[PDB]
Amino acid sequence: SVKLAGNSSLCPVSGWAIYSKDNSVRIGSKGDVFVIREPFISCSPLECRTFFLTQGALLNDKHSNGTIKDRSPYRTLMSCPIGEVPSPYNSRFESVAWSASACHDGINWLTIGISGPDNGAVAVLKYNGIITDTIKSWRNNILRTQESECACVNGSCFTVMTDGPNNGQASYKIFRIEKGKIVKSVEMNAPNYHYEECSCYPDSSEITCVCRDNWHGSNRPWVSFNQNLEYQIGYICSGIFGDNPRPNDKTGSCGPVSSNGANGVKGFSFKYGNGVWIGRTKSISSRNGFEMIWDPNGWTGTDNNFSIKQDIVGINEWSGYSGSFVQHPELTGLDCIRPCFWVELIRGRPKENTIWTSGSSISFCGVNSDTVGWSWPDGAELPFTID
Amino acid sequence: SVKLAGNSSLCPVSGWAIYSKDNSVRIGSKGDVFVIREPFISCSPLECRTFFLTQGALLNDKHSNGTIKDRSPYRTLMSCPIGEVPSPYNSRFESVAWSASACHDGINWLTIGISGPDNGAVAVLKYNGIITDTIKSWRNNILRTQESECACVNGSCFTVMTDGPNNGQASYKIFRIEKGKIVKSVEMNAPNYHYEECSCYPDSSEITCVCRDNWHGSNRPWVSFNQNLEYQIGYICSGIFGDNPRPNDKTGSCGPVSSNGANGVKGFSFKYGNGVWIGRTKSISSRNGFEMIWDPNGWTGTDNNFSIKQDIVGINEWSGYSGSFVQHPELTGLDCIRPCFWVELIRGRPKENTIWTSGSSISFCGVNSDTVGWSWPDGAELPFTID
Amino acid sequence: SVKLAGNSSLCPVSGWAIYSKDNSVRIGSKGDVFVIREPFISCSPLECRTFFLTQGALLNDKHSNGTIKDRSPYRTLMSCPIGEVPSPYNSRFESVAWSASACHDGINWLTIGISGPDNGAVAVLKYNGIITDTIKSWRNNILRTQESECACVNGSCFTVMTDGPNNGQASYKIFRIEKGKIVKSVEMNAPNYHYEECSCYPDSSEITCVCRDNWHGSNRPWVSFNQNLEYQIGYICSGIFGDNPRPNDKTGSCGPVSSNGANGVKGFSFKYGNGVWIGRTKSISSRNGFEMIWDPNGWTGTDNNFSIKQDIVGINEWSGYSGSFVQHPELTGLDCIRPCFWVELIRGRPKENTIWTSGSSISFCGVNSDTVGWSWPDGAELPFTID
Amino acid sequence: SVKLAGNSSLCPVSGWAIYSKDNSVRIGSKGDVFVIREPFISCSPLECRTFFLTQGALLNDKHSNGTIKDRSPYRTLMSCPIGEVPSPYNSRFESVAWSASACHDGINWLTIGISGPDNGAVAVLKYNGIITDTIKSWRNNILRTQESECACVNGSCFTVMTDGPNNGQASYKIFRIEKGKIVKSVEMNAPNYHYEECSCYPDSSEITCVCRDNWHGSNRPWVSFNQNLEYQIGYICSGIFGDNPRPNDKTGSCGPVSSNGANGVKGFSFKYGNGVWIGRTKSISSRNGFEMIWDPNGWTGTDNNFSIKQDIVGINEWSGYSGSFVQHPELTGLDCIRPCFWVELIRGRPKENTIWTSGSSISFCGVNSDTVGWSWPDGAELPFTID
Ligand SMILES: *[C@@H]1O[C@H](CO)[C@@H](O[C@@H]2O[C@H](CO)[C@@H](O[C@@H]3O[C@H](CO)[C@@H](O)[C@H](O[C@H]4O[C@H](CO)[C@@H](O)[C@H](O)[C@@H]4O)[C@@H]3O)[C@H](O)[C@H]2NC(C)=O)[C@H](O)[C@H]1NC(C)=O
Ligand SMILES: *[C@@H]1O[C@H](CO)[C@@H](O[C@@H]2O[C@H](CO)[C@@H](O[C@@H]3O[C@H](CO)[C@@H](O)[C@H](O[C@H]4O[C@H](CO)[C@@H](O)[C@H](O)[C@@H]4O)[C@@H]3O)[C@H](O)[C@H]2NC(C)=O)[C@H](O)[C@H]1NC(C)=O
Ligand SMILES: CCC(CC)O[C@@H]1C=C(C(=O)O)C[C@H](N)[C@H]1NC(C)=O
Ligand SMILES: CCC(CC)O[C@@H]1C=C(C(=O)O)C[C@H](N)[C@H]1NC(C)=O
Ligand SMILES: CCC(CC)O[C@@H]1C=C(C(=O)O)C[C@H](N)[C@H]1NC(C)=O
Ligand SMILES: CCC(CC)O[C@@H]1C=C(C(=O)O)C[C@H](N)[C@H]1NC(C)=O
Ligand SMILES: *[C@@H]1O[C@H](CO)[C@@H](O)[C@H](O)[C@H]1NC(C)=O
Ligand SMILES: *[C@@H]1O[C@H](CO)[C@@H](O)[C@H](O)[C@H]1NC(C)=O
Ligand SMILES: *[C@@H]1O[C@H](CO)[C@@H](O)[C@H](O)[C@H]1NC(C)=O
Ligand SMILES: *[C@@H]1O[C@H](CO)[C@@H](O)[C@H](O)[C@H]1NC(C)=O
Ligand SMILES: *[C@@H]1O[C@H](CO)[C@@H](O)[C@H](O)[C@H]1NC(C)=O
Ligand SMILES: *[C@@H]1O[C@H](CO)[C@@H](O)[C@H](O)[C@H]1NC(C)=O
Ligand SMILES: *[C@@H]1O[C@H](CO)[C@@H](O)[C@H](O)[C@H]1NC(C)=O
Ligand SMILES: *[C@@H]1O[C@H](CO)[C@@H](O)[C@H](O)[C@H]1NC(C)=O
Ligand SMILES: [Ca+2]
Ligand SMILES: [Ca+2]
Ligand SMILES: [Ca+2]
Ligand SMILES: [Ca+2]
Ligand SMILES: [Ca+2]
Ligand SMILES: [Ca+2]
Ligand SMILES: [Ca+2]
Ligand SMILES: [Ca+2]
Ligand SMILES: [Ca+2]
Repeated sequence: SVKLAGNSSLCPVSGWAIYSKDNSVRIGSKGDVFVIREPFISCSPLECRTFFLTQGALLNDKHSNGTIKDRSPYRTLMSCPIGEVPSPYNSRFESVAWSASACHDGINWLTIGISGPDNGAVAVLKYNGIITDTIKSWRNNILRTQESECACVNGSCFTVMTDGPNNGQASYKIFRIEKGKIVKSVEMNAPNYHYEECSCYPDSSEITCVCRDNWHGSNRPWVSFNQNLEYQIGYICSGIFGDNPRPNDKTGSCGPVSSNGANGVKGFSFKYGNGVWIGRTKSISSRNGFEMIWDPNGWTGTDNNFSIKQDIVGINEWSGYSGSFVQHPELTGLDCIRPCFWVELIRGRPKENTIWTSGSSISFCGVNSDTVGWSWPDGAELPFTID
Repeated sequence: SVKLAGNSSLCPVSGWAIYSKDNSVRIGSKGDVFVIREPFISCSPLECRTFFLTQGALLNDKHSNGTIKDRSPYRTLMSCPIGEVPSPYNSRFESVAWSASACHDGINWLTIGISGPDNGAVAVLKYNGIITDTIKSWRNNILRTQESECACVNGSCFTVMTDGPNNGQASYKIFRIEKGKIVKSVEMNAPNYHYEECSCYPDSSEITCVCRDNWHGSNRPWVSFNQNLEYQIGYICSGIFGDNPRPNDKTGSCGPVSSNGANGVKGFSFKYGNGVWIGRTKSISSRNGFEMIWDPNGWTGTDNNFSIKQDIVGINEWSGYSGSFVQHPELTGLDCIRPCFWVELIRGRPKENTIWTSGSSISFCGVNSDTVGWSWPDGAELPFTID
Repeated sequence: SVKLAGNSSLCPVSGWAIYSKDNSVRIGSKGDVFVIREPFISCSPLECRTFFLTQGALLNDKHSNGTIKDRSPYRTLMSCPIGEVPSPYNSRFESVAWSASACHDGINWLTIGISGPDNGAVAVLKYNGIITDTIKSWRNNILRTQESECACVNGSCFTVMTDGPNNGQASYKIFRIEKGKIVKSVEMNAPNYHYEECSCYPDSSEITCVCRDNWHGSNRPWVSFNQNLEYQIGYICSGIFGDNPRPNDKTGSCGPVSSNGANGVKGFSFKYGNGVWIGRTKSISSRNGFEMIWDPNGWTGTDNNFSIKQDIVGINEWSGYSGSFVQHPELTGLDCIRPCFWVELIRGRPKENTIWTSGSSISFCGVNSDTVGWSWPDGAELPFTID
Repeated sequence: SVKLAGNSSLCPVSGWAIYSKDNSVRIGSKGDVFVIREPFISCSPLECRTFFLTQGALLNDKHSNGTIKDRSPYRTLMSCPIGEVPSPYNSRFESVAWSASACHDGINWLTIGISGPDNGAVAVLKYNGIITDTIKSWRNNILRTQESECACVNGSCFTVMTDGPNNGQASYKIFRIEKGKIVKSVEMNAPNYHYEECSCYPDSSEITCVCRDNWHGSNRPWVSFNQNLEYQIGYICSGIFGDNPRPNDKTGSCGPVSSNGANGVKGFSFKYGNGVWIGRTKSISSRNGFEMIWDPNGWTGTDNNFSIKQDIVGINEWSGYSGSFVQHPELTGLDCIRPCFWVELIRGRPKENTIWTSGSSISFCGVNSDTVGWSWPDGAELPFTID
């Protein structure tokens, strides 16, 4: 039982091999499956788990009514084994939460679950299931976090939280956590940037996060930092815009791209020097489809050329959030940190005529062997009996 | 594998961080969730479990009919992991019981489950799931116990049991138990006192219990004792009255407060010198709302002044029983015993137009970091299909 | 990990403390609970399990139709933790079977499951879940076994099987089994005796079985034997008759009591020298009620006097099969083998107007501390939705 | 924790003892049971598991509609303990797949799950749940594999895959896999042969596979090979034809038997010198009944004589796929590899008037002790509520 080192580089990847699919919404038509959104995957040295925010209700029951609503006292962070449906009969209780993050340092699970009122929310940090720290809203305006895994390097785990407007300048802080206790934090000095829902991973002892600008950017902002929280900030420069909504691909910017910049979706990308692996929706205007694109100069260069595209979900099918996750060498036995990703397939409101909103999930792992594009969509037939 | 020492003091706490919420009644609208009441939490050195008294029936099924009834041969003590719904598919069987207690000494679980007729009930003690002792009613009038966790100190666990009227003078005994065997007991000499449903915890090698006077007290009675069962008794002196029902706050007493004193609700409080942390309903007349109040002189002083109030459940929402539980240093790695508490959110009869009565639960742990008041209510929409 | 010794004597017991209740039929009204009959309890050095014969169907589903029928290719022997309902979601698969036995030698589980046609049935023996032996019908007329636990002493386990008529002279064999392999067997020379459904236990290195005479006895036959299968046979002499049906209590016999002797119910008794602890129905004519009676001279003496009766299930409530089980000192830490028992509470056909037949269960352990009589019946309201 | 040697011979068997029956379809009428087909069994040194291809849907739910369809993005490989129903509450997620294989090398599980489009499908290999390799379609025409267990010998596991037409000459490759990585492969040079759905087992350090000719053979093709993938090929010569459909028994061939040769069913056989144990349907024209036949010269001789037949499923009852599985000496403690087999009992479309297709399963292990013929059919009553 040993701390993850986090000191090897990301593995080189040519393509993405399908890892899991839970079919949660299809199964929940009959079975006892939680209404969920904001799922994410995180791994220990022994296993991979799906974390998710329940709505304290099951699919196809009357208590799923009104689950478009983001924040309530009923929402809880729970987890289950990867690829299994999230049920009351197979899910571990983690925290009371309407925003969350989680990660394993090699020894125990850290979970961060935020609840409370919009004007004074509190993040509750747990290590091995025991409360180890709290942090309260510092701008009194919806303290919130990643909705994907935190990142760990040599016994320290790292996350980003936001507090303030979702449609204007807000406040962004980076945290270093050891055994569930906050040991350091810093406010990012990012005037004119907007960071929401960061997808962070370790690479060569440093953390890279690719986030959502909900204010005025259709490209994604990034922040990277070392273990002392010395950071750098920027936006992905590629004209292959990564947010949803966005414009058609054209010449990009290393600052926020204003065209179609308001609103957004949680997402991710993996940096390889000047290059980038971008996961994005297929539709420029809606949460539909998903694809992976390799742009060899897209981290720093503004053209809209790219070299590989792999289809994940077809343009006519519902998608949603996505996030990164990694598998450390302590799990895989490889000599590098393996990049992986998950996609939330959102069903229900606002786009479909149901009383509820819920998601299923798919995930993929990066490989250098042969792969293929396809579409692996949610597959449920809506509406349901309850609607 | 080592016995809990129980020799450190209670941790100092400024406020309460949310720890769990099971949403049992919401989920049970569709899922297979036991009808339960009298839930409580207790921890080992490895995990925290919810114990509860089933009615041998599931929510939204005809066998939930008439579950306002307290004692039957169908009620069982069972347990599940904290925060999970109590289902037949995730719950461990403990004992046949219509009143119960349980606690872990560091090595194994002790459960105490009382069943049989009102005029001759028998407590069955189990250690590691094996029957180790029994004790039979000594006044032939509903032998009954805590409905929350027993308290353990250096291999010995301690509980309190009552036998006799619920509306006049009864008989109260303290027990010391080792490996599931009663090794000592004493009858408390408490004329004019009434003790029901004690919430007991360890603090510096001694046990303190805060209980319910169902006869003629709207403040709570207490009993404290050492390992040889040498005890002291009194009532909480604060004019911040702890029971439900109760009068509006005014000058208190350190005997039983007769105004609104008949009837009651199980509750708890934590003593810190002359001060007290009081958990109570918000309503003076019904089991609605919940709040935590820090009164720095409330154990021994009679004024109705207090320094901190933290909201837990809104005044218009259903609450119910509450109890203490602790997390020992052997679980947390701290240097003190961490006080925590649970609240039962009772749904159905007598206050709502259903055929059934059941509860869900919430819990909190004491911290010295930032916290916030809110309302985390049950959230089910009654009546149900079966009603 | 060590073989059970089986060499200490049965513990002296004054009365019976309630150990489990599963409420299976009440829960199965909504939940996913197997239709079962012929349940029984057996323990390892670490835990106690409920074994049972499913009908390959769930309660309140159409496939429960016709489950009065004893033998089919759908019946399977499965097991779950004691006191939990038998569900597809918590039950371990053991064997394909319409008659069964099971026991733990201290190292692994032995299961014996008989299936096949009436004219050529085969017992499949499994040790640690792996097929270790078979034995085929030797009279071609419903090879059948205990429906309760086998008995183990120093690495050998022992059982009894019958083949031939249920209403006349049949053939009875005793088996010694080591690591799932039959190492010895003998045919009992018992002209004019009838043995069905033996309840066997260890006591001081020897096995005692108390069985059902379905031909012409309203008292119970017994067989006892050592590890070399040197046996003795008799009938319980007490005028406190043990079978169902039976006459009113009167002077008994050490041979089969012909009055009301045909038909029967599986049951048990525990021998203490000349004395006996008898479990029986309360009704002389029907499977209703249950009671424990201590008759200090009832093993060898024919009077109808007895000294203790303890009520278990009221005379107006449904009962059914019962059987012995033991808890070895390797489990309990005691210096003797603890006698325990279980009762099957049969619901449905033939006595009630349902399409199905199923049972729930209760169990008790022998103690020398205080106990009480009561009634702990099944408690389901019949008929069900499906009927 | 040690690799399976795989160097002992197959155990001699006189007959087949029933090992498991899951009753999945019966139970799924009410319970939450996956729609599945292509089940198979495989064992580790500690346990036996059922693997299966879900349709991402539950029985008696609308999403079971159209499950006659073989390949979709919703199908997943999952596994549960042998004999238990495949539910979302007891099943481990393995891979996204519409064709699969799995096997344990003594240390960890290998799973192979093929998904993607018909013209470019990709097999994802996982070792201990971690992606270790991929292989992509080489003829762009439904890359596909065994639907039963792979075979392991001294740390290397072996499988066969087909790519190309199901009704004419296709391409067949053998693979050697170590810790989930392909280390060797070879294309079989088998003009005029057709290999689908191979049932492979180890015997004396070499692998033998018995497969389905879907093009023009009513007898079964075989391939056998050593660890360096040096192979031999032929067809089972017995006039006791093994496929379904097939002609009535008559003089056979050791090439493909053209009469009734098109189409087929997955099956198996076990070679013992010149002899063979053949599992087959009872019907020559449809997937009904099942029987085991010992033909002492049937591997290499063409007559239609045989020595032993054991009934498994009656001629009027539904059967389906069948496959081999083995129990190694490391699991059993025997000195030889124990042959066992499973049968899929297919319910629904095309033969029955439902919207869905699913199966249940039975399994048997080879013994030299007494056995018996019977019928252990599926037993569900179709149609269901949803139909
Ligand atoms: C939960 O429990 C409640 C309480 O038992 C139950 O509600 C009751 O349902 C029964 C059956 O519908 C009702 O009983 C009837 O009452 C009427 C008068 O109101 C009588 O006329 C009926 O008696 C006639 O019918 C019987 C059978 O045919 C005859 O035996 C009898 O002699 C009469 O001819 C019968 O007593 C009862 O009124 C209600 N009570 C209330 C308060 O609603 C409820 O249905 C249960 N729910 C579930 C889901 O279990
Ligand atoms: C399982 O799948 C089957 C196959 O899809 C499904 O059975 C089908 O149900 C649908 C809906 O009831 C039927 O479709 C209708 O067919 C009639 C003629 O028979 C048409 O007139 C209907 O079209 C009208 O209505 C539509 C909606 O209002 C309009 O969009 C349309 O333009 C028309 O006005 C409609 O197409 C279909 O006939 C059956 N098919 C069969 C073979 O039974 C079944 O219900 C599914 N079951 C479950 C549980 O999912
Ligand atoms: C409050 C800002 C935040 C990020 C833009 O909105 C999120 C957007 C969401 C969305 O765009 O789907 C759903 C999230 N559950 C919500 N987060 C919270 C904490 O309410
Ligand atoms: C019998 C006295 C006792 C304490 C006042 O009543 C309790 C009150 C209850 C209550 O006030 O809600 C419910 C408890 N289940 C009941 N206890 C038992 C054993 O019946
Ligand atoms: C076949 C004789 C046997 C013992 C008398 O009948 C049993 C009686 C039964 C009974 O009296 O309830 C139910 C048992 N399931 C049945 N056993 C079998 C194997 O069918
Ligand atoms: C595609 C050829 C293949 C072997 C003949 O067809 C199989 C026949 C089937 C069958 O005959 O029942 C069902 C299998 N699920 C299918 N395999 C796939 C991958 O689709
Ligand atoms: C990474 O950390 C490991 C584990 O402590 C260390 O042994 C090794 O030198 C480092 N790897 C590099 C520099 O690639
Ligand atoms: C959904 O909730 C709203 C608000 O309480 C209510 O008015 C409506 O009837 C509900 N609908 C259903 C179908 O449950
Ligand atoms: C990792 O942290 C430990 C603290 O246990 C520290 O002593 C060590 O130097 C760190 N290692 C690296 C490679 O930074
Ligand atoms: C508490 O008990 C521990 C464990 O035995 C002991 O080592 C320690 O001295 C005790 N401390 C006090 C202050 O009693
Ligand atoms: C019982 O067997 C034990 C275990 O081997 C042995 O040590 C002991 O002598 C025996 N007990 C008796 C005779 O009571
Ligand atoms: C019970 O089974 C019989 C025999 O198949 C059948 O005729 C009857 O309709 C069934 N009844 C129900 C209610 O399922
Ligand atoms: C128990 O059986 C063993 C076989 O391992 C034998 O050698 C030993 O003598 C037996 N002990 C008793 C007490 O009979
Ligand atoms: C089989 O392999 C085992 C395990 O390595 C070895 O000890 C044994 O000699 C082998 N036997 C034969 C006959 O190859
Ligand atoms: Ca944006
Ligand atoms: Ca570019
Ligand atoms: Ca009171
Ligand atoms: Ca005060
Ligand atoms: Ca259900
Ligand atoms: Ca009889
Ligand atoms: Ca007598
Ligand atoms: Ca063919
Ligand atoms: Ca032949």
